[PDB]
Amino acid sequence: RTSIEQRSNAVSQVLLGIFSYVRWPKEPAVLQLCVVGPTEYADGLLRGMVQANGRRVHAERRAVDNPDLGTLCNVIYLGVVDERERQQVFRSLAGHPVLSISERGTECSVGSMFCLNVGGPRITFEANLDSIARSGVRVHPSVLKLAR
Amino acid sequence: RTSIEQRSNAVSQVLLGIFSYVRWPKEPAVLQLCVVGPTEYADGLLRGMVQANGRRVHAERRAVDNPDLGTLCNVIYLGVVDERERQQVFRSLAGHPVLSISERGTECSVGSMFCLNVGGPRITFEANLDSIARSGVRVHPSVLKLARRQATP
Ligand SMILES: N[C@@H](Cc1c[nH]c2ccccc12)C(=O)O
Repeated sequence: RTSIEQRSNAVSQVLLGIFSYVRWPKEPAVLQLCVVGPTEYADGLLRGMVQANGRRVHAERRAVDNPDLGTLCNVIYLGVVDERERQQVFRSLAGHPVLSISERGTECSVGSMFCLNVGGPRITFEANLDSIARSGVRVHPSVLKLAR
Repeated sequence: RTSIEQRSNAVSQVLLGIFSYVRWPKEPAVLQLCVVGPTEYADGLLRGMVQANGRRVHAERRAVDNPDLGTLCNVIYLGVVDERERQQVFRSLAGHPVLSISERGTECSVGSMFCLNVGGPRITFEANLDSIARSGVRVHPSVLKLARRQATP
């Protein structure tokens, strides 16, 4: 088990944690997670997960230019995208109750609700309060006590 | 348009195709493939592959700044990296017998031997003579029969 695989497992754990503080308007039987864009640490998510409450997280890659990301995804995990592509992605998410998390987040002021920082001894993450308010989903404010 | 799963599966087969025009100075029992940097299309690769002679290809992700890539890897499948990370990777491979293939078709100017173009109806690729010559492996020129017939409607 090398440190990319170990960081990937940790990435899984962190997302599961974050999920426990989010609520969807109409809660689905299976939580759809979409991995979108190039990613380095998503191989654990893609093996599928299960929440403490029993609900299954089904994970799948989807293309950046997939117009239906808003209706196909409950959670999106966003990898490397350029400017045109990210506002392409979020145009598809606008109007829908979707939790968004990006694998890299140097500053996290535009785009995803949450931005991981996977480098370093432990995984940390930042929260985008605007994104969270315009999100469609409900975020228990306790989750901010879990961020940097 | 082609799906992410479809494209992933095809990348597997194009890599198997390329591997068959490549000879290593000391062929290993198990071909070691390393996926480095963020990738969209490597999930097929990472299941492990098998060559037509029955040699297994073992795949795993490694960190961009791992100093021993040239030692740990027979093959590098390279994802999205910045200017400095790319310099790090290809300096790590200098002097070792390593095949390098990029997921995207921009890295053929900067050190990758083959560069995939995953857009379109089929997967095409391009190659760089300079990078190939300094690679330490031997590549048969027929490998372009595979890019040409792929670039064909
Ligand atoms: N090592 C190769 C070098 C080479 C010549 N022409 C090529 C065309 C494509 C790829 C490699 C080559 C050889 O057998 O000579």
